[PDB]
Order: sequence, then C-alpha cells, then structure tokens
Amino acid sequence: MKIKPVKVESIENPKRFLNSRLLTKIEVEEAIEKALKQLYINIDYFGEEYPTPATFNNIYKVMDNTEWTNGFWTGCLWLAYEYNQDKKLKNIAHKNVLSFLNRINNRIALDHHNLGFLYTPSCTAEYRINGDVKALEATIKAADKLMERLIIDCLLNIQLLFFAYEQTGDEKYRQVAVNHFYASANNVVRDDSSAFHTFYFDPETGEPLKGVTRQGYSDESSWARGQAWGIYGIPLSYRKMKDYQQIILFKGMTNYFLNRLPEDKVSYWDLIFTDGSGQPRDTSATATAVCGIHEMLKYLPEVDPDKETYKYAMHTMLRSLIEQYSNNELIAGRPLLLHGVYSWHSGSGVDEGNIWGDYYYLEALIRFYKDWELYW
Repeated sequence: MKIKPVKVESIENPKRFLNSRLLTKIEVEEAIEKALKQLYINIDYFGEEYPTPATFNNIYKVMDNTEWTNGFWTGCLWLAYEYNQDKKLKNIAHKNVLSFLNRINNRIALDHHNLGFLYTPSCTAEYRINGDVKALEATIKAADKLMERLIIDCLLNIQLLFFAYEQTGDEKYRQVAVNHFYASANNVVRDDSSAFHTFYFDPETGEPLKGVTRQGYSDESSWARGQAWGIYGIPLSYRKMKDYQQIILFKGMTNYFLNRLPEDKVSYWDLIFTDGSGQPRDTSATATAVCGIHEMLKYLPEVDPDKETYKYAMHTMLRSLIEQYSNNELIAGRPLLLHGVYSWHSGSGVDEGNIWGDYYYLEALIRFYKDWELYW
C-alpha cells in the first residue's frame, strides 16, 4: 500500500510546450471528420471482420476475432458513434460485441492476452453507451477469466476489475485490482521512472517463456509504448483508488517521457532515440500518452506547478499527430495514424499503422472535443 520512491525529473525547457497554440474546436473537429472518412471506408472493407494488429505497407489485412487487438477496432466504431450518433456504427459494433461474447464463452484464443484491451473498448464501451445486457455479460465474463488469472499494460487490464467491482459490489474484484496496481508500480517501473520489461524467462528453469515478446531496444533502454501504458494506466487506476502517491508516480513517468521527446514531440519507438538516430517513431505511444495526460489533468490540483505545462504538452503532441502523422490517403485498409512500431525485434509492424494507435488517437480527439464518458 506504498509506492516506492522514484526520481521525478523537472520538465526540461517547458516553453517548448507552453509556447504552442492550443488545439481549437475546428482543428479537432476536422481531425475527427478526416478519421471518420477512413473509418467509413474501412467499414465496407472489414465487414463483420477485423483489421490485423498492424498494417502491411500501410494497409490492414482482414482477420477473424482471434488476436489481442480486436477490441480496438470496435473501440474506433464506438468513438465515432459518440461523435455523430450514426446507428450504422452502433449496429456493426454491436455485432462485434456479440462476437466477443461468443469468444469469451468458448475461450477462443485468449492466450495470456490483456483482457481489458479486448473487452473494454468493445463490450464495456457499449454498456456505457446504451446499457446493453449482452455487452455487460461479456464484460463480467472476461473479468471472471482475469480473476482466475506482471507487465506494465496490466495497469489498463485491471480497469476491467474495477468495473466488475462497481457492477457486482464484490470487493474481491477490487482487492485483486488494487494489489495488482501496487505490484505493477513497484516491480515494472524503475527507480528513475522508466518502465521496464516483464519476465522473459521461467524463474525456475530459465526456459524462454511462451508467447512473450521482447519489447524495447534493450534491458537498459526505455520502450516508448511501455512508458505510455504507465502514463495512462496510472491515472485510470487513480480514479478508482485516489492514492496521492499515484499522482507523483504519474509525474515521474510523464516527465521522463516528455524529456525524451524529439523536436516534433512525437516519441521514437524507444526513448533512448531522438532526432538524428534514423530510428522509426511509435506514434501509438504518443497517442496513448496524450490520453493519459488528459485523464490525469481531470484530477491534478490547480496548484500543481506543472499542470499548465501538461495541458500544453498534450496539445503539442496531439497537434503533431494530427498535422504530421495522421493518414491523408482515403484508401481501403489505410489506418487513422501512420508510423507506429508493433514489435521491433521480431520485425512486425515496424513503421506501420497499428490498431491500438488508431484507437488512442481517436480517443484523444474525442476526449478533447466532448466531455467523454470513459469506456475504461
């Protein structure tokens, strides 16, 4: 019930954020409209099926409901639906929900996949929006699967458990979520506020763990998306826990991230790289961090000397995403956002759009545009 001390860096050169122009309503509206043009085109391309995790030379392939990423496509549909109230979006996304209910009922391809990622933006999303009982059923069933049961994205995985607690009143859901927050905070964040890797090898035999992918350049580096899972997963958990130490841990992880952004404020795939490295960007890490900062700002005290800096930072990052990284070719299978990195070491989705990146980009847009009720 205590978070270990971490180093909180000062935000260096804060004027690089504070001198930016805030994103206007017209700017965000047009960014949304441009995204939805691509989404409506992709709707006829995927049908009742789903994009692959990442694009191939910037075009998604079509697949069934068997990856770790399928929920993020349904999430794009719900976000768009909240923008325009088009029942077509609702109809298609509810079909996805039905598919997710089937998938959890039959335990199809669940591996060790983050269940929050699969069920929150798809099923919990619909329950937020219209109270659909099947979406609720699918969500609780996934929470129960997670209960039977350390990576930093577990910070988003446990939001499923907080939802289950709220819906059931069963404190066991909450007890697990809270324990898992502190286990994650103390064991997968370094004392310098960098995120760190999970277990790659069996703790008894040293055997390579099955279905575990090396992320980040090295044991000594700072994987950008991992850092971002912290930046967003911490305030999400803070909503449900209200431990002020969580705000300090957020400032540590976020300042660490901001201080390693390059000139256009869009993270390289690993934070050890910046301008001149020749390394690919990971826009998805940046979109995720914008969402996390936006969320934390709902709670951060007015007297926090960095609050205004954070506000300008997320605007600076989102503006760069909209202006330099968002997709401009309205072609079947194109993503919302270019230049992400899925898995550098395995050579997958390197400098490709990815579906979680598209999701968090649209979520950031919707967050800025409206008072958005969280799926998480």
